[PDB]
Amino acid sequence: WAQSRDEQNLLQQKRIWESPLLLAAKENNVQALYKLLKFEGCEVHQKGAMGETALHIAALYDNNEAAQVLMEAAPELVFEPMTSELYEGQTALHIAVINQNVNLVRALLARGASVSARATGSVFHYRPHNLIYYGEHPLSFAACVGSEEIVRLLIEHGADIRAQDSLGNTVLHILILQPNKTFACQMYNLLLSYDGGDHLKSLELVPNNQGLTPFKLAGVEGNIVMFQHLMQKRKHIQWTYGPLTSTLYDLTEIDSSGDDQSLLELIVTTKKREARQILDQTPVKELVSLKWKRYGRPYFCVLGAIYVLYIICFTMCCVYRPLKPRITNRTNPRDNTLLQQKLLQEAYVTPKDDLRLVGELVSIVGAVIILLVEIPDLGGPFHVIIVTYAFMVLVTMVMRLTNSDGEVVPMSFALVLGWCNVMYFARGFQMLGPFTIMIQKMIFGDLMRFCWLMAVVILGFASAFYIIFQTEDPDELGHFYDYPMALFSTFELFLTIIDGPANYDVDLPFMYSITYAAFAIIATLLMLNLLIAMMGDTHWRVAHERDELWRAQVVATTVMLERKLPRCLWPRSGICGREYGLGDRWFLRVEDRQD
Ligand SMILES: C[C@@H]1NC(=O)N[C@@H]1CCCCCC(=O)O
Ligand SMILES: [Ca+2]
Ligand SMILES: [Ca+2]
Ligand SMILES: [Ca+2]
Repeated sequence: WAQSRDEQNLLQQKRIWESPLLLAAKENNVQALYKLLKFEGCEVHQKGAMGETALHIAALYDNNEAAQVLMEAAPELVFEPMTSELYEGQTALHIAVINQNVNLVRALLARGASVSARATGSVFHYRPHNLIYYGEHPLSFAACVGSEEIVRLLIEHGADIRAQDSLGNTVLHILILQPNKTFACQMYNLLLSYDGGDHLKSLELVPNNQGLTPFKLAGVEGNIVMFQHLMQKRKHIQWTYGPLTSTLYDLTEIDSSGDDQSLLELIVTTKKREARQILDQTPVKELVSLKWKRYGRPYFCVLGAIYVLYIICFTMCCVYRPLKPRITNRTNPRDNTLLQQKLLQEAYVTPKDDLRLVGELVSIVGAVIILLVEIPDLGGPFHVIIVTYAFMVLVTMVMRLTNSDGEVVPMSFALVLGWCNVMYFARGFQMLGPFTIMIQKMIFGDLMRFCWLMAVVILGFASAFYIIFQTEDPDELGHFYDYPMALFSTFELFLTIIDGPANYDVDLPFMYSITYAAFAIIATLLMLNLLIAMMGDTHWRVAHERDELWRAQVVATTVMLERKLPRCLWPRSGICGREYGLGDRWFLRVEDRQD
């Protein structure tokens, strides 16, 4: 698809070269323009390859003299938008605004150009393949390019600031998505002065079609500069007392008020890395930290203590299980067999099995609640693990209820998952907090990078160890008799977790001494590289990534508790405005100091 527009741009330049009219507009050849329009009368409405006019060409190459001649010789061309699918809707005013050609904009002003004309072309979509997203309307273009002169010049002649684009985004939303934040704060504040000024229907409330006001979009986008500028509207100051300044914050669109209206939920859900810094801002970081110090951290330790007691109950119900009498003469055939197994299907004997019978009941009623609080639908893995645990005890109470021969196969998956899920609560206390973040980011990151190389390497040498020690009885030295144990043992030789095949009472094969020497050297090389490849994330920037991503996870956890927990526990943060001078809304007191 990228070649299509490249072909069409090269095709356009060919049609610019072929068409002498469009050529004179590109080169500003005013002397040639008259000869083609008067002395050898051609079509002045001559369309280009992009459905453009000679005026559309004279617009992007900033030569007003060629555009002036076309609008004087045919004032019908101004209203015409480009008809091609790439550039559909773009008038000659759009190009004049985005190129900051103020004189062409003011000349198209006198022609009565459409200020409400929508540029719906595929090159104006908010997509990665478009280098920028300036919007739909020419007023949106004037605000994004950073020309306050064109913004006011457009509003003077009927430009509607409320006009929402293809994605229902107002011009205020579009300024948040721009790069130059420090300058665009004046443009945002400038555009708001033209608003009606009524307390209702203010343009700061007109939301994106994805339910997002401009103040709320700044947080999700990670625009730290706009979010601070957008905070002064929502900031009340109680008093100034020496160096201290008790300031009262609004907390309306911030914090858990509605379902998905809360900014905090939008910050933790969005994948934007910059959005985590809105959490560290003065109005919010004081909120979430106080939501954590009280009603946040204690309940997380309660659920932690409950879960630890819930699992240590289920774990204690797994060490004590129905007895496993071999009771078969199958143990003598196939010396490899090493099992004493099975159930005898009875839990009704009522001695001390009733203690683990209610322990099994607690596990099932706990799992069905776990499966009925999570499946009704970052700390993702440590929440998928919980439902797979509940899934694994629904396969350790159903197939195990019907007397399965291998009923311990899914009980081990249930055990390690829910047990290693306890360090989910490691984000509770500060010491273990950032440590659990480091192990999680390193699994998807650096485990795959070394495991695929380890897999390719062990596959090489485990096969070369199979092929040599298949040519030998495994009664002695039999470290890898068949291919499953060939991959398993060599995988273990790779991690120094076996003594390595070593038998000296009897002689070894000729090639093992040579092959394992190369293996031990490559095994340590890849092991040292694995040690120093994950070392790369020890930079001073990562030190913040170690700490902040834990805080971001704690705040993400802090919202996870309050959203589902009842209202009687954990009251609404801040103090309500009713019974005070304010108006039934909840505000946060934060006093600081300036040195
Ligand atoms: C130069 C092209 N000729 C023309 O008349 N309009 C085009 C404008 C190009 C803008 C592409 C914006 C984008 O990348 O989406
Ligand atoms: Ca060792
Ligand atoms: Ca040993
Ligand atoms: Ca070591």
